[PDB]
Amino acid sequence: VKDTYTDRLDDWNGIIAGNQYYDSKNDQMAKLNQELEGKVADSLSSISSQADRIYLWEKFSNYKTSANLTATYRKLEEMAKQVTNPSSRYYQDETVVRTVRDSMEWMHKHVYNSEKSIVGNWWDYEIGTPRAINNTLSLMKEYFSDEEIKKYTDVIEKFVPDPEHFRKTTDNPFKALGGNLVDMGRVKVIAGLLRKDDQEISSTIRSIEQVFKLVDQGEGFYQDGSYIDHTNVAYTGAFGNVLIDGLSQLLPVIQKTKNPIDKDKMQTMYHWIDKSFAPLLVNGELMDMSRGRSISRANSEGHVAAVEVLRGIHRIADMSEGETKQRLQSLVKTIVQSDSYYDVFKNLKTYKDISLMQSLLSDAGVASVPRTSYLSAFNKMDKTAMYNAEKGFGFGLSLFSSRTLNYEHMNKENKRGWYTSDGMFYLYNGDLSHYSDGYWPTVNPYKMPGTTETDAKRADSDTGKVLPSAFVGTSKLDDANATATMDFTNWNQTLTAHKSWFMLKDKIAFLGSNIQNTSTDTAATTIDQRKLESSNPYKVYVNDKEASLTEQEKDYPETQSVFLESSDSKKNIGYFFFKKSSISMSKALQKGAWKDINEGQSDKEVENEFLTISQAHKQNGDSYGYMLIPNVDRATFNQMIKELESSLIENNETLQSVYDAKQGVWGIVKYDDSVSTISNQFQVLKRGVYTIRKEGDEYKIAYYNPETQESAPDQEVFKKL
Ligand SMILES: CC(=O)N[C@@H]1[C@@H](O[C@@H]2O[C@H](C(=O)O)[C@@H](O[C@@H]3O[C@H](CO)[C@@H](O)[C@H](O[C@@H]4O[C@H](C(=O)O)[C@@H](O[C@@H]5O[C@H](CO)[C@@H](O)[C@H](O[C@@H]6O[C@H](C(=O)O)[C@H](O)[C@H](O)[C@H]6O)[C@H]5NC(C)=O)[C@H](O)[C@H]4O)[C@H]3NC(C)=O)[C@H](O)[C@H]2O)[C@H](O)[C@@H](CO)O[C@H]1O
Repeated sequence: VKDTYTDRLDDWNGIIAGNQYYDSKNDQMAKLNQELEGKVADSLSSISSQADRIYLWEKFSNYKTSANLTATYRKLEEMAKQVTNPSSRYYQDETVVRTVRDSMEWMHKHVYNSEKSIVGNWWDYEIGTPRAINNTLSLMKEYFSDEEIKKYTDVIEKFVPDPEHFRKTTDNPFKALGGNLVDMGRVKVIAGLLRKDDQEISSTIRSIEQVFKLVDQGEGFYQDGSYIDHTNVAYTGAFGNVLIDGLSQLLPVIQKTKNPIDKDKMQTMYHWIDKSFAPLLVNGELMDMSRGRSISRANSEGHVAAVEVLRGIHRIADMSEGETKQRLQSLVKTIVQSDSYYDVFKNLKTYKDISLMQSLLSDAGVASVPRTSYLSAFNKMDKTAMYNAEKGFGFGLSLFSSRTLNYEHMNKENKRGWYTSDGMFYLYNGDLSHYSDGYWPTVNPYKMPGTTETDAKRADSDTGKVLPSAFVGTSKLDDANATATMDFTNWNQTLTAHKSWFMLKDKIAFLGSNIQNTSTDTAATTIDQRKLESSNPYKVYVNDKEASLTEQEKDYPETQSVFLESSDSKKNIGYFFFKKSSISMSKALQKGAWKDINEGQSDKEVENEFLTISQAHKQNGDSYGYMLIPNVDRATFNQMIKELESSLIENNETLQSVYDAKQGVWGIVKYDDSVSTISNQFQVLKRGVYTIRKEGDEYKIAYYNPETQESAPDQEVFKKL
């Protein structure tokens, strides 16, 4: 017979497989089931047989590569899903049942058991493999005896005995937090259920509860929405995904155990969704600046990664109720519906998830209204996300400081993300596929957009660094206006620049001063490197005069503006140079392979066309200043830049400021404590970042000191003249 433990595992199966929700007449479900049918068949026809072999599958033979461990167990899990799916051609198949039971025994005797030691990555020994095993056993529990289950999970207890720590069999174990902490639950809570071990369950759950705390230091979610992981990396979009994705699968089960989690304790979850996740999603795309090294993975481009968060959010809404359930549903609905590029079902991998998404999209009772404008200053992870609902464009500012790592290159992934945080900017417009379709393996890693750098060669073997300066941060006035700055110094301290950004509702001014180079390499700022669509060509205008770009760089001296004109106004990009400047442009096909940036990816060649614009800085004390104006047609652009003829208030080594006359808003960055009189109306007195709005004879002030990470009383930083 059985019990409440199996009852929980039954619940878990419906969440992880959802065989009980399958419907052959359901288009989406049938498609996933067909995908699983093909996998099992491939696995079944390639599995080695006769006289105990040296590998189950030739592709994952080398048992010294921990990867081959969980990839092998995942193949049995797939078999477990189909074998328990009444609509599968493998339903209760004697061969498939024996193959799983045999493969478990073989692997246990020769590759993964209690007498072994972590060989390769610990993750596979404590997370990857134990999960695949728990799932396989949970699904086929009616084919395995309890003795066999215990026997097969003992090794999991060996490698992961402590619900609070990972790598417990090593010399350098670590306290499980965030995503890892959630993975700890999918490992020990399930194993606990399978082993009918209450202690394991309660302790692991008690341990999981730690995930609900907001932090003000270290890894985790901060009150400002930032999410830090791997000590000091902005990671909402990769580890955050795993956290929400995994937690949402677990909660329903945990909540039905002897130790359910208090409602109040789970409160923060909605804080993550609203403050941390939502702002990073633009037209179904999860901003790459928050995905760490995941960006180097071919099967995880922006829209795909976003579904990871969305399915988690949807699962949460589903266990919620009333308003909370309602608004979360609308949130998922509208995001999914705004995505005209990626089919959300391509990354919904269980029948329950597919089913939930179908009823949501078809339920007219659930409002799907375009999201309104917002600007999130994630100062605790040095990132800034901006979105204009009226004009429909998104903007992401990627930086780092003494508090954060610039880029993550680990496990051979993201070998060339060197400059992706050196003041790199992201523009999300009509082209929802911009940062997809092989953008990453084809983008020139030496000219990330918005970054100022020398052309020195870089080594793939390099790893991240924190920034010398702490003067990096964003002062947000409201949902449409904010100012940011970065006291920049390049990787080898040969170049510096005071880089500042002024987000003014429907445009962003880029200012750079104090540019210095002590090296022999050339210094230049990449104004942009935009990925083109062969289907939607741009007509390039320089100073409102058609220009023909070539692979070979062309120089445009005395350039006052550049305009990228598409047939779709929502894909237009204009650049107004406050002062006539010398720039270079070129359009060229850029080839590459994912393997180039991620050892474990395919070496198949990829290619994309890119339009590159940059400004060389040949002298010390150089600078740049331009306004980025997207989503307006040519005639409107040409008109807008005439009005903007005097928006630049200043741009030197101590003061940088842009003024929006239409809005009555000022963006200001001060590098010293001198008294700065602005537009003869007011005086700003402290080193820091400001965003001020004049409303009549009144002034709205948004002041931020990025070093101390504090604001300050109005009279300390601002003086009305
Ligand atoms: C050098 C060193 O050791 N430094 C240490 C540092 O160690 C590093 O730690 C991290 C870390 O995780 O913290 C390690 O990072 C991870 O490495 C693995 C291995 O390469 C990556 O794969 C992983 O990226 C994630 O990988 C998953 C995976 O492939 O398993 C992705 O998985 C999918 O996620 C789904 C969401 O729930 C899940 O459902 C799915 O499984 C199926 O689910 C079904 C269902 O329920 O829906 C179903 O039914 C099924 O039965 C079930 O199989 C799961 N599987 C698949 C195949 O897709 C995940 O989406 C992806 O993001 C990577 N993590 C990240 C975030 O990138 C790193 O390798 C270690 O070296 C320590 O962490 C650090 C401590 O602070 O100290 C350093 O010194």
